[PDB]
Amino acid sequence: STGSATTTPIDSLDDAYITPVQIGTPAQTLNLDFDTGSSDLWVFSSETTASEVDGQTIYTPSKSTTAKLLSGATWSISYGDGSSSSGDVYTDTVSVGGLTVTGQAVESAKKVSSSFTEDSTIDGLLGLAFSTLNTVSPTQQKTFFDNAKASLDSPVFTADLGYHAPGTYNFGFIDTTAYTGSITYTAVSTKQGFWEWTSTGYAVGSGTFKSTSIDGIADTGTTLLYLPATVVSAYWAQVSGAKSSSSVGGYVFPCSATLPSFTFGVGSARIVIPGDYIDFGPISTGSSSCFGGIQSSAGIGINIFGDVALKAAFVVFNGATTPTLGFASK
Repeated sequence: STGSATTTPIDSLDDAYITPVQIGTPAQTLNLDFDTGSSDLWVFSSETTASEVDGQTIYTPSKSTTAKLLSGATWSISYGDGSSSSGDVYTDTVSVGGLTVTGQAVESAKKVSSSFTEDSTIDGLLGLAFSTLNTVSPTQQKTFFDNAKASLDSPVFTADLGYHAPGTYNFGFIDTTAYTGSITYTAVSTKQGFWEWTSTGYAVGSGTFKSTSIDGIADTGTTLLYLPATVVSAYWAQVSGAKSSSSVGGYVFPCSATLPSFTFGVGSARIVIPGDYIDFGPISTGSSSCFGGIQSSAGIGINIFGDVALKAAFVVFNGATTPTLGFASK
């Protein structure tokens, strides 16, 4: 089997992407944030504290003939941005782009933090990291991908995120029309539960390539590109007037600037992030100070190849016995 679903930016900045997901019988379609940096499929629901729902579409298990309470199971998760959610668990039928999993753990939110409430366009998350990170207790549950894997034509999914435009998540096949050149595959460590890999280096604009190992995670659930402070400093030094602002919480730059591209290495291959991808606009409405899309990972504890990086590529998440990551230009 295979699946193929369109993923759409939630706003004009590509802050995140939502993908429609069918849950239950009859189908209830929710727009979820596919997140290769976590491993819980959780949704706004009929159980979510009413004051914490503001425009989201909710899952109502009582209206699904295939929903079953997973008795005793609870979940609780906190993300790198400080947001969180928690609740109980149902199993139900879940379909993504024509691909169907029966008995999928659907984690029903009783509580969500303000960040989730304030984002009316995101009805929940669908985790695509390794199942070892799943927070369901006392019985850890599998991701949608893990559950689907054996049924897939090939044990892979691919992320093809658009710049200011829709893109695609495919499951079970590699669309050879969706990228240019060849796919370069690179080793993955699952030791922390992430799609963790080592970039071979970087370049700033038309500058010379610096060979240096950068350990990081491929994370579709993170907006920006977070890299070591040395790297990020070298990038923003090429932008006149750019500076790190503790009051804003990162590098800002004059909105009148032209941003240089940023290149990262995948083995001997190179992925180029156009400068426009690194522009996240005025820090506040009407400001002439603009927020940068490349930020320091210092104090995160890990480097994150988030959407800014990943949307410049066609990315293969290979869940074979020995997982790997593939990157192609597009």
